Amino acid sequence: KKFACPECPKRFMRSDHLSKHIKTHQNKK
Ligand SMILES: [Zn+2]
Repeated sequence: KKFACPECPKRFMRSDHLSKHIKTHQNKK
């Protein structure tokens, strides 16, 4: 699939890993 992180320009053909990647992207403030 055509995945794309809204926080970075990097992309991953998989979505499972995108969960851990996008997770760290956000923080609890
Ligand atoms: Zn990202």
